[PDB]
Amino acid sequence: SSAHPETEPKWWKEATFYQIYPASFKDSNDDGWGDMKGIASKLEYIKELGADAIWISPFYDSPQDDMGYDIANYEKVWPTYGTNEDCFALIEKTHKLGMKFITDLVINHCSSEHEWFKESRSSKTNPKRDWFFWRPPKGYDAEGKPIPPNNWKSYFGGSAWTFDEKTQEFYLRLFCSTQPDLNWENEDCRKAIYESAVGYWLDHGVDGFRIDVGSLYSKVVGLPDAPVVDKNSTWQSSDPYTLNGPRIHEFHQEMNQFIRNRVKDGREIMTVGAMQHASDETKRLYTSASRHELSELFNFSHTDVGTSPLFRYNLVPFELKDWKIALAELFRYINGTDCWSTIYLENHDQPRSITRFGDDSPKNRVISGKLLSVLLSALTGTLYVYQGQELGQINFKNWPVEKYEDVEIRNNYNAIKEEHGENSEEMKKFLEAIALISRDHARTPMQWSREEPNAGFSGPSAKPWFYLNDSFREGINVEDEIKDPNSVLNFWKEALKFRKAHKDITVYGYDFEFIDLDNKKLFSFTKKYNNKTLFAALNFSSDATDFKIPNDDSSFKLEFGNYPKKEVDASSRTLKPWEGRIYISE
Ligand SMILES: OC[C@H]1O[C@H](OC[C@H]2O[C@H](O)[C@H](O)[C@@H](O)[C@@H]2O)[C@H](O)[C@@H](O)[C@@H]1O
Ligand SMILES: [Ca+2]
Repeated sequence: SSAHPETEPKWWKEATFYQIYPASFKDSNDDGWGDMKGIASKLEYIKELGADAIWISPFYDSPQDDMGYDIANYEKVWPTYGTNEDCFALIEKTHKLGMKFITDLVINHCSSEHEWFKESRSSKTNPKRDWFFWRPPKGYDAEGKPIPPNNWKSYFGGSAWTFDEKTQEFYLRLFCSTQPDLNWENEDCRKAIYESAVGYWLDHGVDGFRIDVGSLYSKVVGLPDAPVVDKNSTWQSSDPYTLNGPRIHEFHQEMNQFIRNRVKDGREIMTVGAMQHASDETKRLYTSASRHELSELFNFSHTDVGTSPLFRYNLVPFELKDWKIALAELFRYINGTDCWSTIYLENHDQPRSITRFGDDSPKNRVISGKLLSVLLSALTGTLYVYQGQELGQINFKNWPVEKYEDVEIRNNYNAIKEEHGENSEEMKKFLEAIALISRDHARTPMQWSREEPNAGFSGPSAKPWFYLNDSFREGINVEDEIKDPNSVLNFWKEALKFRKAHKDITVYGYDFEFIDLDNKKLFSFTKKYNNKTLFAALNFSSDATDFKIPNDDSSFKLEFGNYPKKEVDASSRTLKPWEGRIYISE
């Protein structure tokens, strides 16, 4: 491990994070929206699961056009969630339970309701005009409508620009129309961003930040038209000119130094960047400890599988090997470096992992949920568990499109309708994809009980902000799973116990090697830590599947798996349907 600087222990390397989506976690006052007192009331549940830290998605004052990722005030909690004091009490309670607290840092853009933007948009001459990207129309079209400055597509569909009638110019918004991008080329803007979004929260005791689209802050000068890579779309990906831009490392170094200089008590702050995609070299420039940029990053290749590189909401075939390789992209690059990785399958933007990568049928949802837990338990990096994942939550089924809340659904739907028609092949493909891929599969209220109609998320008379998944009725809920020794929840508790007990090779293991990479069913690998070898054999299939241990001997002991403990033959070399096993040799 001397040749593996990545094995140097840090609290944030070996912490298991639990991600909370505040709108959907726990409602304490029957208004149908989750809130801070609701979260506080369930911290003991999170601690008992085996979490070491929490990350709460944005709870700052926000119109909710993008459910909190459109921030009107970095220094004020959204009143529906609580007061600033409620948040501080929540951070303290988290801390007194022995857990760390990270907050979501959303500074690529703010709400158009933010005072900075209200000032910026007021005139062409005010001191905050250049805190955003304002450009005149390219010209006007034959119908008299202004033409946007370039052809860039919003992440949620349609143009990435919004016309302002008052000043007769467009402003850039890569996200929804009320999320204007902040201009990081303006130094006064950067400094104000740091004071408000970063310094305020450091002053109030956060242990770190999850950094939202951290790879988008640097725009290529001129904001040029993007190449036409999609010939069936008016608007084109801005990625070449917005993703990992020329100043992105300069910006992250400056922000890292701001944090180091603002912390008052010498505590160690973790930053995890939601960086989307980056070559391994770029990842190393971000996460190498000696670069003083990020602690670690999320890379989305593993959650991209089965979706068109041209459009998230067009499904394409994938095979197990594609997902194996994509998962390995999170962590192989850190081998023999001072970098660090993340490990996760779910978050507030993703559908449920059982539905995507296991088998969500009544027959197999439990065992395949446990398989995914076995897999995640064994991988190197900071592990993240998303609310409901520990219950084996699955996608909702058979929802009409109008039932979806997500702005990403609404905007993409309207873009397709405008470009192709509601009754088009393009629309049919979109509707097929949302049933599998929508962010809303992550966003239905947390299922605490089998109580009708709100599953313990709120009182029985409350109207939840968003519809409940019917799965609560089928026993996917905290109350039912605690009592069931065979539940996915109880399994996750054991998986986190196993991971911690063997953390040297589970969290800090290196020299990862695939075994039988091409196998369409078997996901198998080895890792090392000094004299120890970990071997995983994981059967992502309803078929039984053979495996081999490289250099097989009697030294490989079965240490963890998802089939009943007393019924597994460790010496056998065939996995039952959806069976996973971790062996360790020392
Ligand atoms: O703050 C806007 C937006 O940023 C983050 O996600 C960016 C993008 O990431 C992936 O590509 C997903 O598939 C997209 O749906 C996301 O828009 C936040 O995580 C996201 O919640 C937010 O809306
Ligand atoms: Ca509430």
